[PDB]
Amino acid sequence: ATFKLICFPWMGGGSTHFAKWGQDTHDLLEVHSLQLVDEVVCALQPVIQDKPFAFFGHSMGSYIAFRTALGLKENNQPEPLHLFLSSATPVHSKAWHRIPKDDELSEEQISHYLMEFAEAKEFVKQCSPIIRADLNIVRSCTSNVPSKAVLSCDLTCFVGSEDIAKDMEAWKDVTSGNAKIYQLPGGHFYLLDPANEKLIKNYIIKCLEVSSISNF
Ligand SMILES: [Cl-]
Repeated sequence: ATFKLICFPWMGGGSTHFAKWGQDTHDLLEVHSLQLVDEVVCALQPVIQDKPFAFFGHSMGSYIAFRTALGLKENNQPEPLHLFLSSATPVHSKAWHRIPKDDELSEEQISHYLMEFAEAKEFVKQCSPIIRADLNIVRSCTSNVPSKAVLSCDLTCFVGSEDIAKDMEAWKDVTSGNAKIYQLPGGHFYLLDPANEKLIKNYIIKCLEVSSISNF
């Protein structure tokens, strides 16, 4: 396989949906499965080798991929060849709102995150601890982020037309590279649509191939 895509899942999907392999031999896809960044950086070493790589993330995974990239540059490692972010409101924007502390959230407020279906009320109690921990990750990946472009890799934002994520156009500030945004038909999970998935996939492959052209 030429490239290696490192995918970061959303809250709920057990890293399954991003089991996108066989295309036919372009991407070796490896998925996350939930200073935590340090634990990821040295864990991507044995699989990155010296081959080129890219990051894709959805909602929660967008913040995680971003900080993982941001944390690779800090260790003087090479950044991802491309950073693909999906359905996430950037930390520095007019629409962003800070995630409250754990001890300031009620189970009811935790239950509203789980919806991102409302029928499930009793189940929320058993999913409560997973959710609160996931929010802890996101609360950290959105805390103390620089106000200066640290990254330099190219960046594409994907977002649904009926999405709850907003103002992704502002993600361009986190890097000095080229920033593109595509608005696709769907909600917060547009990317499940086999049409949108095909669009995203093909766009990822084209991106990495063009960025891999010799510097002549
Ligand atoms: Cl999420």
